[PDB]
Amino acid sequence: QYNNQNSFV
Ligand SMILES: C[As](C)(=O)[O-]
Ligand code: NA
Repeated sequence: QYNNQNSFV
């Protein structure tokens, strides 16, 4: 299973 959560703020 693959999860990549990115946040740029
Ligand atoms: C190798 As996969 C994208 O089925 O977790
Ligand atoms: Na997988």
